[PDB]
Amino acid sequence: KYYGNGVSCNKKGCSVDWGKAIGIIGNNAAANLTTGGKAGWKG
Repeated sequence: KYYGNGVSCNKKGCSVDWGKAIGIIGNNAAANLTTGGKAGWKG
């Protein structure tokens, strides 16, 4: 599985680096708080 935040897993095992992804979410939500931008998301 590949989420897209630095994750790796095929057969041997997984090693999702749960450290950098957290920094990407903080900004993602920050855009919803400021409400200063448009977006055609699914919703």
